[PDB]
Amino acid sequence: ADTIVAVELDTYPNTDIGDPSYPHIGIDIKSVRSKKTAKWNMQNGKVGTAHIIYNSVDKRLSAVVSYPNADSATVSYDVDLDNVLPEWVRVGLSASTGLYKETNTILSWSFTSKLKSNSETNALHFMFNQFSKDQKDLILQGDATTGTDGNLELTRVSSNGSPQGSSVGRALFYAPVHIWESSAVVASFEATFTFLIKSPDSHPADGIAFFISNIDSSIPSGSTGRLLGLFPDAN
Amino acid sequence: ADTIVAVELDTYPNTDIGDPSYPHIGIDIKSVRSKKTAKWNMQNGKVGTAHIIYNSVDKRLSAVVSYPNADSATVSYDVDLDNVLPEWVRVGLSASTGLYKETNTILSWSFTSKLKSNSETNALHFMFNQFSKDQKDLILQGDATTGTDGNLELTRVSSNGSPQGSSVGRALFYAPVHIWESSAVVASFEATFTFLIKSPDSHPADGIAFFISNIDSSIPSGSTGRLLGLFPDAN
Amino acid sequence: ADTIVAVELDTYPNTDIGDPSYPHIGIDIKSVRSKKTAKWNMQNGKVGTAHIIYNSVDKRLSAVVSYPNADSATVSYDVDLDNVLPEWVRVGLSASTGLYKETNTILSWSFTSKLKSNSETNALHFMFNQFSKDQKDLILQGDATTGTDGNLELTRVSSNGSPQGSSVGRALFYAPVHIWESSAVVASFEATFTFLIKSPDSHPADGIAFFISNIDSSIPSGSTGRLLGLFPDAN
Amino acid sequence: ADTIVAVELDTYPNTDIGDPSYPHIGIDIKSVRSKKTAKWNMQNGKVGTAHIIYNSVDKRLSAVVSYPNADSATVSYDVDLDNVLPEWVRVGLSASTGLYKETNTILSWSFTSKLKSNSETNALHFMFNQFSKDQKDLILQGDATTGTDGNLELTRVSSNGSPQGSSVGRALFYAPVHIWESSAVVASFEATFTFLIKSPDSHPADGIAFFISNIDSSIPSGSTGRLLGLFPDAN
Ligand SMILES: [Ca+2]
Ligand SMILES: [Ca+2]
Ligand SMILES: [Ca+2]
Ligand SMILES: [Ca+2]
Ligand SMILES: [Mn+2]
Ligand SMILES: [Mn+2]
Ligand SMILES: [Mn+2]
Ligand SMILES: [Mn+2]
Repeated sequence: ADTIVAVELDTYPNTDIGDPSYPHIGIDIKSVRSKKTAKWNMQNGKVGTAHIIYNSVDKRLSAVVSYPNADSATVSYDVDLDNVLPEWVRVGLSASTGLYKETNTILSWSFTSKLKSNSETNALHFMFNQFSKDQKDLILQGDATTGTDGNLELTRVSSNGSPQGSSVGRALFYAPVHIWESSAVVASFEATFTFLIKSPDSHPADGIAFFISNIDSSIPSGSTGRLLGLFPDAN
Repeated sequence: ADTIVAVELDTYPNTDIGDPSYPHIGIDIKSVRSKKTAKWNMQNGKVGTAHIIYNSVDKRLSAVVSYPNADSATVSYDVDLDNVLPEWVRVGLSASTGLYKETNTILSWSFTSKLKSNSETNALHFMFNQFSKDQKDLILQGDATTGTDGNLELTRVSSNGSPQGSSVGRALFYAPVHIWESSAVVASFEATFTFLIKSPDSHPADGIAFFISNIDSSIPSGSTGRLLGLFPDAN
Repeated sequence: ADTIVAVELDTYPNTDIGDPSYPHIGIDIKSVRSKKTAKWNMQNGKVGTAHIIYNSVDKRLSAVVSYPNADSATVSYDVDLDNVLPEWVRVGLSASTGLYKETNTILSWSFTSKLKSNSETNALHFMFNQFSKDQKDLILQGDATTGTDGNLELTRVSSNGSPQGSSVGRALFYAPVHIWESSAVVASFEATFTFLIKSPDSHPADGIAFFISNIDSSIPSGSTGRLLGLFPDAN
Repeated sequence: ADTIVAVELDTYPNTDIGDPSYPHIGIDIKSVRSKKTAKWNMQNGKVGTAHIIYNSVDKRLSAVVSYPNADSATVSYDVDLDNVLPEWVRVGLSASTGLYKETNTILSWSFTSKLKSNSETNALHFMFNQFSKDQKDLILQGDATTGTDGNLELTRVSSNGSPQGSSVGRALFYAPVHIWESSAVVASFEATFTFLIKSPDSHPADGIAFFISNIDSSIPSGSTGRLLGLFPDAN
């Protein structure tokens, strides 16, 4: 199966797989059962921003999520990603719905990785502030589409703009990303994305994640709903 | 056949296909017969740097090449690249040898493209200061290799470091690049590369080019030597 | 007197100093009498974006201005800025009102300059997306203030948000900028700013400019109104 | 007195002020007595590179120093810089000599700071790869000079290139830097510098530091030698 490191914006509390009893941000290392969570005061129908940062010296994966006019939520976990992920990865966004539903709309996405050797810099940077119908530098999986209102819709939305249940979709950047190299003295990455989660319901589900995977990662069988398009089971 | 826009560092004067009688830098629009050239005081065995710049407002493709302690050469050509190239391209480096030969060593390569809409920025940036044996974000073609002394060797070099004749090789960045979009008010790109051209001979050949192509571009049949791995003939 | 190169967003047609009979974008080289203009379909009360680009190889100063959902305006002028400006400059935003008035609100401002030598890069980059009451890396002149609603108000606005007539203000980045150096083979810069020009009147005035000056530039005596805080007279 | 946070490359072991018995890298928070050190296998006459990173989420100041063909040294310290430094700072390089001496030559220096609000980015970036005789965007203090061989010489060097004892010099970037803002959800910075420490002696002294200070910081009285141009005493 795939190797997954993700930051989840988990909109629906599944208390039998260890979610707390509230919407939360979480760090997921090879399991949907977050190694660390924080309470997230999710706002239905508001555009929010998530930031993810890591470096190989500190070996600490950190995330912050906010909305305009509101306090942030943050979570951190000590993990050496060179012990979890392979040397070459792909980076992506995932989202799902289940019997409860929401839009999983991405308005922008940026990513920077840097490898500094002892010679000196290798870097990759992309920024999307709008998505075209045919966005050739993204690999879309499952129900993900680009170009509606210039956005990335990770899960299915109707003609009328209503979100659909039982949906899963992902978008990965086309180029592999180099996160370890034998002469690297510092490796770092940052990601940002802006999202709009809207639901007609009092109980939206299931969430959006930023993830890093093996380069050939695909949507696991039956990873709708609580598994966020990332994991085949709740182990 | 492929669509090619390139900047050539042409080490060998082929006067029957319009080269001037000296090493030169040139702008190549769909032909090895440069639309514009300038004299280049090429230095055998010295590391040099080339810079390429363009934007959609000015519609002028410009290049500068230099060595430390020496004067630069520069060439410019007015061309609307949205009339020559498709909306999605790949970017790359090419080099060849013929019956005359040289190393076509790349020590670093960087590229930045920006699309500014009326909404606002879409960007791609990569930087390579060293190349690994298995450089998964490059597409190598022909004789190109990575990882010898951490460099990109575009054409064949022997165990002893001697350049081989009748060689052609290219490297393209893995992700397609978006150089036109319908809401773009400004599109721009810049490229830089550092190169080491060495020959045991008084007459090195054939040269290195930075190029932009259709995304599915491949080395044309019989494009060794004067055709620089870019063109199928000298039309 | 100061040396000024500017891009003007000129909201009020002063036909006796050569303005065309409509709001316009213009390139100003040492004179309020633009060397080049283009028609600008200015939108009272809409946030717009201006982009300015130049490089020393092409020697062409270009600008684009747009609003969301609208066509752009663009202007270009061939000028070697190394023949007009000194080696060290400051960069800034200016605005004025006269007997006719408008807000001259800046919501964001970014600037990048690069000097590439034959050795290789020297760079400066700043980005402001919000302005604090005490913004220590800006030099405010005249009526300019920071921190109201997190914006830069270049000209006077009342408690109620009404723009005031006979006002002039500028903001310059604190650090001098190096735009020529003797070993530079390419020098370039880009600027972006987002602005909100609002007036209760059918005839707003006078405009906003992005400018480059001698480092010790100050507001000329009596440069309210048609002189945009840039020039002492209409020569 | 000034407020100082620094990363020291300490070439001379002063064991009575807590230095270990070897050249070392250290994190200095308001004291020359490092809060944390690591062994540094300093190489007389070799160009080396230092990297410094921090962010407000992790609150961990980390540094790495290396030379080509050698293993790195690294040091980290948990510190909330918003509790140590004011909201506006200057950033700089310092160096000293005493009765033992060395060159304190800077070949390049780069710095990036980012403030991400809940609205979204404020950024400053500079890069120097060469220094001119009159480098107007640096504040030079004490014996520091620019433009000899295009380098920054932090301490005195003779006509012949011999380093002088009893010397102290600093260079600060001209613009103040904003490292805390009330709406910032993430603040980060990175610095890089390349240095050449050369001595005719078996015992070079005293070292180079990257530092962050109050904006009006100056060289303390009698801060030659072991105090690195940073501190007035060894408290
Ligand atoms: Ca859940
Ligand atoms: Ca030729
Ligand atoms: Ca006017
Ligand atoms: Ca010491
Ligand atoms: Mn969860
Ligand atoms: Mn030619
Ligand atoms: Mn005008
Ligand atoms: Mn020490």
